[PDB]
Amino acid sequence: QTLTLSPNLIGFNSNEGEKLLLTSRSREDFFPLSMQFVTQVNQAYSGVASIIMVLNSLGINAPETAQYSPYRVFTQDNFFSNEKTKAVIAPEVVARQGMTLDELGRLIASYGVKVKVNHASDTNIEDFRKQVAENLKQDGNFVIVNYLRKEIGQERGGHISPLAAYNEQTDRFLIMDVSRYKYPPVWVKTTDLWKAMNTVDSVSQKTRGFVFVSKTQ
Amino acid sequence: QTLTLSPNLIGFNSNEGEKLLLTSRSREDFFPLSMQFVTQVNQAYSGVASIIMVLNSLGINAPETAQYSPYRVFTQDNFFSNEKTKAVIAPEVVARQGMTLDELGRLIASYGVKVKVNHASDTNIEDFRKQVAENLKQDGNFVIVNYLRKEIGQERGGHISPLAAYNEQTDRFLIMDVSRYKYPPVWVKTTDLWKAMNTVDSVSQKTRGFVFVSKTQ
Ligand SMILES: N[C@@H](CCC(=O)N[C@@H](CS)C(=O)NCC(=O)O)C(=O)O
Ligand SMILES: N[C@@H](CCC(=O)N[C@@H](CS)C(=O)NCC(=O)O)C(=O)O
Ligand SMILES: [Ca+2]
Ligand SMILES: [Ca+2]
Ligand SMILES: [Ca+2]
Ligand SMILES: [Ca+2]
Repeated sequence: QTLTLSPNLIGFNSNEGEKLLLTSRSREDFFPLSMQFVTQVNQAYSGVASIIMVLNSLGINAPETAQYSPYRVFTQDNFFSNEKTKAVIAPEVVARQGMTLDELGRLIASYGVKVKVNHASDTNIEDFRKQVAENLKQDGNFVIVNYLRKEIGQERGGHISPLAAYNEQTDRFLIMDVSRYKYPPVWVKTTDLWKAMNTVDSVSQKTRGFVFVSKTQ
Repeated sequence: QTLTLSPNLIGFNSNEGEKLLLTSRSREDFFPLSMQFVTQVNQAYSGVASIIMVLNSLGINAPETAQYSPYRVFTQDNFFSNEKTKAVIAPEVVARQGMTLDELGRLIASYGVKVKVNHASDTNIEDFRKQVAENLKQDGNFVIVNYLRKEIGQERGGHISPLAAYNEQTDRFLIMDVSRYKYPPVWVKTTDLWKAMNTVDSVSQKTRGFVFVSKTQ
């Protein structure tokens, strides 16, 4: 039960979508993110799924729980075991209204990793293409985006999901969509994704945007 | 945050493992499996995680539950919502002792899908390489392997995980290891994987092996 993609998007679930990855020259992040790819456990945890993909990909030290002990890994359930994390915003609130861009950043920063929040309002499409594309060539850092689905031709509201690769020939980014029951990963034209982050989240009264994540040293 | 690999195995989490994928001509399965890649929810559910990766990739009509409704998708928690699945072996039993190859086959078949169970004792490495390598070239069917982790230099017992791709130059198979907190995906020599399948499961007193899955056309 997958939803159908608007003509403007190229699904990863297609030959075209696979070739956009095999031809892309900015994709170093796809392999680790794919290894950690996860379904948001409820329809408002897209930010939590996205964070744990990134933190697990960065290999930073993970929570110690009964679940997988002795093994340690970020999961959507144990992400909030960090008291500074709940302090930002409680899990039962995220389970209702999700998380804003600034909150996403603080929730990542609660685990001591380096974050840079970019509101669409404080930048422009060129430095986003330039900077994001650069990140996608490098290990040890990642990109998460927060965007209004409606503006790239999907249903519907604000979403969060990491990016895995950029296709230089088509000017499209690959979104590793954590709503896996709903949409496959899609290749979205920078034009559409920009429009999509350049939207005001009523919750924050601030624009959506994108966040760079890396380790502090 | 995983265990270190034995030298005989090339992790997907390396340059070597990444290009073993890019230079394989038997990999059509990797893309849809990668999109469904999950962590087994407890340390005995590797069979259940493997099945749902395959059923979700096959676009088998999925359970209808509250969790993701209106969207329909296989999860480890809703796989046993089908009464004939539970009849094969109860979730509470799988959660303790996992599943044998034979039970793996019957659990898949309980969803009306076409399954061919191959115990190692009734075939041989050469027809395993040939038939799996060709399944990895075709859409609409998938391969799950059951194997003793020791025989490939991993810790430790019988495991289950789907196969994504076969790299002809090296004669290695990519295991999409659902124990994601413990090991990354690994490229394992065909000979090594045969050794591991050709072992007797004390639970079944039968050899381990591999399973082909497809839609009932
Ligand atoms: N207020 C943020 C919320 C971002 C967010 O967390 N969205 C959640 C729902 S509140 C999600 O998981 N959505 C899945 C989807 O859009 O399909 C926004 O509008 O951008
Ligand atoms: N009895 C089967 C069990 C296969 C199985 O279900 N393994 C479970 C444990 S009982 C598992 O999830 N193992 C994870 C791992 O070995 O990494 C065998 O030995 O092959
Ligand atoms: Ca790398
Ligand atoms: Ca990067
Ligand atoms: Ca295909
Ligand atoms: Ca196949």
